[PDB]
Amino acid sequence: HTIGVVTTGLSFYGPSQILVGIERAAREHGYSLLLATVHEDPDEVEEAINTLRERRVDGIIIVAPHNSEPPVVFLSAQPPGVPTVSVDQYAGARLATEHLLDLGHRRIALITGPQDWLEARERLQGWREALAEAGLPPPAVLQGDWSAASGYEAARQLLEQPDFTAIFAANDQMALGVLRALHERGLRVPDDVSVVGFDDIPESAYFHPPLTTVRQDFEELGRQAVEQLLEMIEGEEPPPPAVLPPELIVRESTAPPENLYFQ
Amino acid sequence: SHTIGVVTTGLSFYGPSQILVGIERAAREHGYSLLLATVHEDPDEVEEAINTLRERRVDGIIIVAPHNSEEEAQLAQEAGVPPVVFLSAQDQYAGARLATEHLLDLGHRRIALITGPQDWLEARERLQGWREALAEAGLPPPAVLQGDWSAASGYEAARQLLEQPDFTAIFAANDQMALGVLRALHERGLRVPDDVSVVGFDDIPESAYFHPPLTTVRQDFEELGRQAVEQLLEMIEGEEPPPPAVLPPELIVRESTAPPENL
Repeated sequence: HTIGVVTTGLSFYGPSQILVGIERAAREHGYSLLLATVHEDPDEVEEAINTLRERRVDGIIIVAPHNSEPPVVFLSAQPPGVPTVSVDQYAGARLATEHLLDLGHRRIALITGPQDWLEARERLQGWREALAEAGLPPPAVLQGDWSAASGYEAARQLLEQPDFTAIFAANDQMALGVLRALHERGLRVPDDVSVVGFDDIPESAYFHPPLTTVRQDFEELGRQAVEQLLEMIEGEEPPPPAVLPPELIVRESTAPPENLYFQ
Repeated sequence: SHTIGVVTTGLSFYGPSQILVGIERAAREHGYSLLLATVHEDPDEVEEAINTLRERRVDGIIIVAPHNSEEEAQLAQEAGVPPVVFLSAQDQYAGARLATEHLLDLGHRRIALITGPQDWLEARERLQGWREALAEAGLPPPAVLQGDWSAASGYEAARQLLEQPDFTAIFAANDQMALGVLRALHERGLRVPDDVSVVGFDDIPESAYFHPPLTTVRQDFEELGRQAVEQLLEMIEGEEPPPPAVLPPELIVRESTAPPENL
């Protein structure tokens, strides 16, 4: 029949790749997708679940962030009573900051998304604590809204006091903006400044230069959400809260801060 | 009931995503929910996408271009159960014509075209539009290759075109493909716009943060979606649609085009 999917705006490409993964596994089981989008209001998520239930939906998947206060499967970390399938956002942000630390970077600036995002502090903690174990004082942290515009605006703000050799952006779109700012001011990536992103949206392998980023397996995430929801539909206990490991994809946007041999 | 079905290209592609944003907003504001019928690789899926929306007793079907020009989309509109509204931007491709006139007025004579999948009638009609426009201007036929709207196919099509590097301008049917075009050229050591001019289509928010910033055709995708909902609702409830406020297509000139280096 139909699966209802609650998501943010389609301008966020990570979540958009989750919709592609949901659709592929749902189509494989004869299920259509019923789309409902929300915008920051926490009661919009609850109201969306109502409307989908009014429309005789067999199951609901919540891609949008919502701290939880037909069967339902959330795609973020919720209480253990709520069925979840999520990606370790803390681990992802550690692998990225530790990768930059391993290459010799010490001043790694962080550009996060909105801080109301439940796991945006889980990204901040992975970055801050990685610099903790390395015994380093925290560099600049700036705010974006998952858009390339804010990534560009955050990077030119960091460029006002250029005391950084790497930028970790909380998603690929913001990272694209970061690259734009650095290429405009004539700084080379990765020779002058390394950039690391989050999500592995298909476009990030074709940025200039190909972006090193933390891959959330959106396709597997959408697959596991449909599989858990389908078992609950056909009568089964909710499978345990599942957490997917993020992978760091190293491409061309990252290098040691200076040349290791010829300085 | 209280559900609108949409035959659409996949959410992986950001042109059709922007259109779906307007559809979902306008349908929710009128009490309807968006049910998805995604066409992936072949226009033969348009018939099956219509019957899948009919199987869920949807009140009305929106068929987004280029799927509306397919024969089984005309038949469903003639059947009228459930009512069917086409979404398209109606010479015939004024947006593309702006790209053509932009490249010609710069002096470009040898154009390379990276189109969408040629299986659709609109894609072949768009290709003929370029051919007729180039012939009327006294230009040789363009070099033509087929993408699949993804940045990968944009990158791969450009590399095959570069095996015959006689062109000075490339038009990419969407901005994602143009992103792969830029990377392929920068790998081959070609400068944009100095060696090769690149133009895209759809004004995706990331366009201004490509390297170089990408000249592109902006179409009012969101309003086109709202207008499709208000027209389908005239067929369902008899509700009078508001006055049409769709802005015409607009070429967004940036930094990706320049006169040909030849002369």
